[PDB]
Amino acid sequence: DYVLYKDATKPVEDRVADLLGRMTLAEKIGQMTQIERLVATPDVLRDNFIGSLLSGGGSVPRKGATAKEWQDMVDGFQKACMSTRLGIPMIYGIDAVHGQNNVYGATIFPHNVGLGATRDPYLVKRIGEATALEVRATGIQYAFAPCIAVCRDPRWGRCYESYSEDRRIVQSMTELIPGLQGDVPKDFTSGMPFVAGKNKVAACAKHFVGDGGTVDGINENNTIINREGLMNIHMPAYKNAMDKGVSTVMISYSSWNGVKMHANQDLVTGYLKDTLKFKGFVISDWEGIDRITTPAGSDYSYSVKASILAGLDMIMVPNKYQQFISILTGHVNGGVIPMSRIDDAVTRILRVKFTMGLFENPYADPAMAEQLGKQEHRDLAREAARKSLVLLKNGKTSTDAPLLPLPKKAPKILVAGSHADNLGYQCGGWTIEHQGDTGRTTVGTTILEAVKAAVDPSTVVVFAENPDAEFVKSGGFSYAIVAVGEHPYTETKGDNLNLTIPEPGLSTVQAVCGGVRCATVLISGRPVVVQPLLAASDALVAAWLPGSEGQGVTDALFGDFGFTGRLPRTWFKSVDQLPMNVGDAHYDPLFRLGYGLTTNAT
Ligand SMILES: OC[C@H]1O[C@@H](S[C@H]2[C@H](O)[C@@H](O)[C@H](O)O[C@@H]2CO)[C@H](O)[C@@H](O)[C@@H]1O
Ligand SMILES: *[C@@H]1O[C@H](CO)[C@@H](O)[C@H](O)[C@H]1NC(C)=O
Ligand SMILES: *[C@@H]1O[C@H](CO)[C@@H](O)[C@H](O)[C@H]1NC(C)=O
Repeated sequence: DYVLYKDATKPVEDRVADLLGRMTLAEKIGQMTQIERLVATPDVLRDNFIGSLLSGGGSVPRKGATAKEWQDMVDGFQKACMSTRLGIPMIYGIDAVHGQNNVYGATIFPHNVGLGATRDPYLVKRIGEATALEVRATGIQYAFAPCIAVCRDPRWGRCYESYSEDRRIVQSMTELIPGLQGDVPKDFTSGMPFVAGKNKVAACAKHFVGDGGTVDGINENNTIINREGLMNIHMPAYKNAMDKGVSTVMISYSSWNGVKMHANQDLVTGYLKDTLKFKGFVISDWEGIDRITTPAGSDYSYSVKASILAGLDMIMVPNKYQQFISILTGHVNGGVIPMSRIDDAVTRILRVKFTMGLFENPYADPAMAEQLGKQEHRDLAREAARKSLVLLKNGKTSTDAPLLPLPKKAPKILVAGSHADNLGYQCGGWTIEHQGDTGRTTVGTTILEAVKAAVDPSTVVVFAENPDAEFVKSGGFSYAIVAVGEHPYTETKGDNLNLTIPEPGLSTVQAVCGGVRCATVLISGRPVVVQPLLAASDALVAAWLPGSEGQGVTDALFGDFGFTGRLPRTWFKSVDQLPMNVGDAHYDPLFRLGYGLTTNAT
């Protein structure tokens, strides 16, 4: 009664081949199918031999669910998968892209653009490590990260998900990979997948390739660039990812010179698989195959053909699984897609699952639940937040006393602005909901809360969200901290051609700073029109989207640590200059890439 694929002491490739040779076509196509938890049930999983589940943004068992609730849900689905004839465990994926960010009480780290500002790849490794633990806390084994897009135009709604417009910084930050997955062995062959075991997660280098190079930063659009520029800007960090054993790669919705990435055999099979020697699995984006056609979904039969022939291995359906499986079965049955292509896809998927230990530990560890939101991880997020901050101005004239660092002891201070006491705004997109949200959406510390935690007990702190000029002038304030910026956004909703922050933002800054010396904290996912904010402000800090730990902001305001962040993108003078990147011929920045003022700790 011995079955070699079930023997944990056997080599991964032997186990993969042993299982593959036993599988029916239905079982094989099943492995290639990923479905939303929203459409999953025990019978669906079992009857269609489903390979994977995901949560999209905001796809949660309920609002406020505990780590245990998540474990029980994942285990519930796994039990059904394990009960099939062959007992192949599913892999469960989620967007844990700045912590385990769909989950209430999870540590929320700074978004990627802020992390680029740190120039600290080891910090990003440690964030990978902590994120893996908080993902495993919820029973999930797979994170759709890192986004290694090189955003070349801040008008893109996902520019905050890119570490930098400079591929060299993005390359350096692929250290997230061995954080999430564990360090690869001494001997390791570049392109093989790796996950250390049950305390780590499979990672996903996304979105292949040129997602950050689209025309006018239009999300999912066309990236017009010759092969030399594709390979010089958008590709390099994928080779770093191969070298670190990234387990999966997700394909972009975007096109390269008119060709849909989800139909690009030359790049997916010819380049990623056959040239970079990637041996993990390739996954679609969410209805990415549907969007090959215009309109999307208008020829699903072609979507399946073109994508699977291009070399994709697993399809993030995520809803219409019966139609996907029916169509792909018909294609194989009619010889339109050869069995060799199906077998390659399934070999890859199994290779990842076996390598990562999923056949040995298919179920959640309840002892891991307490990892969620752990104070050690929050302390790391607080460090990352502080290191991400870029000091742009610290005095209106070169002769003024520097405003920062501010004194913790003062009779009375003002904290103001739409973003001073709003946890959701300081986290941005991909936090609790897909688009992010407003207000107190999870566990954390706002800027107001952090100021109150920081200051001397004799310092009276007044909050006013949008005070008028008289209020400020009459208040007897020593100084003000005023926080304003962008609202949360994700993907296409963030595409923005004007890059001006919503009012009241500027008007509040002008009222506050007109009455008392002020430090302006600008929360944004990218550079935004800033000359008016600068003109009003004594000091101005680009804080990006710093996450749940607002104390990282006050650690630098009040001088516990000096400012060290440096712009990881160009700051433009006007959006009519765009695209404008470091190294261009017409480079006329307000602040060049690398710019950042410093302070010393007090
Ligand atoms: O979340 C999986 C995958 O999503 C796409 S965008 C995705 C949202 O989570 C989904 O819930 C919503 O209804 O559709 C959108 C796309 O329209 C994303 O590109 C990728 O990074 C992410 O891993
Ligand atoms: C780019 O966006 C335009 C709308 O501006 C749309 O008509 C076109 O289909 C898009 N192109 C691609 C390749 O996605
Ligand atoms: C700028 O564009 C955004 C997002 O596309 C829009 O919501 C906002 O109203 C615009 N701002 C201005 C000044 O037109």
